[PDB]
Amino acid sequence: KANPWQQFAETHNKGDRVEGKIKSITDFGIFIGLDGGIDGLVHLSDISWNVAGEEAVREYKKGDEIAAVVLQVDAERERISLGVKQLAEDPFNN
Repeated sequence: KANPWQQFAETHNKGDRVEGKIKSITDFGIFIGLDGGIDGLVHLSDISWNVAGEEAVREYKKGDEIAAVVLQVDAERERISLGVKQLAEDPFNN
């Protein structure tokens, strides 16, 4: 909302576990971060297969969406990488 640079220092973490925020939207830059923890971004979601996640995410809760760990994240490169995929598989997929 204001002073986005204050969060740029919060993404300096590495090796912790965060959760996807619902404050963001699909097909418009998916962002995944914590209230004061790290923050992520994904502009590649601007393509989508057929439907927009704007609705699928509208069903989630406050701060609910996904769950993973943040190991590498750049505010200038906008490159976010999680280890949730290396941690273990799952019975479902987002």
